[PDB]
Amino acid sequence: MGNLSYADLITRAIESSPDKRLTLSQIYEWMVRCVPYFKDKGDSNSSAGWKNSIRHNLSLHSRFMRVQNEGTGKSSWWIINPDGGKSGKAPRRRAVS
DNA sequence: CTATGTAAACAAC
DNA sequence: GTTGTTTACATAG
Repeated sequence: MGNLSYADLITRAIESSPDKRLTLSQIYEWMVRCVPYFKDKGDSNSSAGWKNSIRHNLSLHSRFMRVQNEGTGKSSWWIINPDGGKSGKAPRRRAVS
């Protein structure tokens, strides 16, 4: 990573799409195909944990929310939320076990 | 303390 | 296995 974060990158892939929504697979594709850094799924396929990491960021903060299709199958798109308003602390971890 | 990055133990598939 | 969460620890600043 030259300058940016996983958090940001994801929010970025999801930013420039024909229509706003992406999917892990699709997100994963962005990563592997853009910015020399990731190489995993490209022509060949899969290196370790970044796979697991991206899932973390997405599910964790406040810019990403998930949307499925009510129907029989798997349309889970990752979109962005709350832009007009800003404020809202995110329980920044450690109370405890 | 805070944000980032990881590694991994898991509820549903 | 895949997707989604959520503990937990590691730093760097």
